[PDB]
Amino acid sequence: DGGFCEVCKKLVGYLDRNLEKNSTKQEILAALEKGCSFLPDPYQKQCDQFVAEYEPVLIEILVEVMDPSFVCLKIGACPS
Repeated sequence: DGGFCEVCKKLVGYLDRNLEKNSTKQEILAALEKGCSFLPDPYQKQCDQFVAEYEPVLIEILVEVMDPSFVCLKIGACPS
């Protein structure tokens, strides 16, 4: 449905600024589970839900690429 597209891009924007291309999966996981708390409050629970649903594929893609639009597209969050 694309219901998570906008929050996915916001969340990956956070990750981009708090991770390097170098980061381990453990570091990426730690950032993912911190990130929702830094988004504007209206997005918090939606972001938590997004992360829980997509966490495995997010970790696998984020070691390859960190572009918000591209990440969110490839994982299916932005049907586009």
